[PDB]
Amino acid sequence: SISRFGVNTENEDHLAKELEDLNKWGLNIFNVAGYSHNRPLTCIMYAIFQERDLLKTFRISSDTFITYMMTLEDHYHSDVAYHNSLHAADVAQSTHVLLSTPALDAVFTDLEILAAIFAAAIHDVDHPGVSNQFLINTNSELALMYNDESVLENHHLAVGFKLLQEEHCDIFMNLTKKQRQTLRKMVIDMVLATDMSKHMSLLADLKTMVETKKVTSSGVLLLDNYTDRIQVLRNMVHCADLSNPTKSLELYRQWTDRIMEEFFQQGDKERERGMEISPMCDKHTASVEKSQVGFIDYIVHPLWETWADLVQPDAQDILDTLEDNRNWYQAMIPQA
Ligand SMILES: CCn1ncc2c(NC3CCOCC3)c(-c3nc(CC(=O)N4CCCC4)c(Cc4ccccc4)o3)cnc21
Ligand SMILES: [As]
Ligand SMILES: [As]
Ligand SMILES: [As]
Ligand SMILES: [Mg+2]
Ligand SMILES: [Zn+2]
Repeated sequence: SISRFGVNTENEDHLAKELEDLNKWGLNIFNVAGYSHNRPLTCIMYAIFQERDLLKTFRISSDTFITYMMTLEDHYHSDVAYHNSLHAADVAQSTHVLLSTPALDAVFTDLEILAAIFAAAIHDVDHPGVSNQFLINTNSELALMYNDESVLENHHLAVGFKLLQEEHCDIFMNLTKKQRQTLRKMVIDMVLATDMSKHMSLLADLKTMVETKKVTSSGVLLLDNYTDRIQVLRNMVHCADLSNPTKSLELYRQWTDRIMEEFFQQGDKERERGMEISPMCDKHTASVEKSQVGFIDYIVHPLWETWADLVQPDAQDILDTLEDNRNWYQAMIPQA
């Protein structure tokens, strides 16, 4: 059991202290990064897998796990403001919390739980800090590889799975062939669903499933076939990716600042290229505060409201936090 990645003895204690909140929505991943010598994804993933006895269940060597995770973390760009390993850490930890919501208790197999957390870990790996549309419009190598379709998301999967090809890093070595086959299918499905161009349709289908839901007597959702299970899993990882506004205001505000740095930097590159400036990426005109109000009203609230419906009453405190945070950014807009 590794307990630090740095030279600071005070950090072993501070890290173990922060990790007492592993199973909680209120964990502070920024502090985890500070106390792990900037290894939030390696350390959180290590903590999650031990908490769930996944290294034991799936006969994954601690040594191989750490080596794979360090290397995956190293393929996130630390010079990208938002889509770096802290984001991946956050989404994996958020997914670990959502998997334990009481409504889904006993629903998922171990393989499925494993797929979901691994999918969260890999889901933005090697992100270059610009959008699919910027890659397509600049005729980039990635858009030429992937034929303009879910360019980044296909890339994130490719990198994640390609890193398992070296024996020293193959954390899934002791799964069976069929297990590996099913996990791959599941992870591909979940990561491709994080493409925002698919959100409107994913929400429609999720609403449509909330409508016909069958909460069994003991309070647990009945999700009887693979199709229903993978559909909840894809929406869970999506919610987790879109969870920043549902966290304490102190955390949300730092997340907002990072995504706007990244977005504004894309705006600048576009200007440098004489391209049309994407309006939300334009630092000279766009309002951070309106963008968040807009993003919640149009995208985050409708999704979480629908998730809450599904897991009722598990998600009520998230919903209220969101509404508070929304109200907080509105009140920062100087006009009406
Ligand atoms: C800080 C809160 N937060 N977290 C994510 C996010 C966000 N976009 C993410 C982009 C990657 O995939 C998941 C969503 C945006 C955001 N994205 C867009 C456009 C979009 O969806 N893109 C761009 C590139 C990737 C997909 C906006 C602009 C916007 C649209 C509609 C209503 C209000 C604002 O804001 C704002 N706050 C975020
Ligand atoms: As750790
Ligand atoms: As390796
Ligand atoms: As933009
Ligand atoms: Mg992504
Ligand atoms: Zn993401």
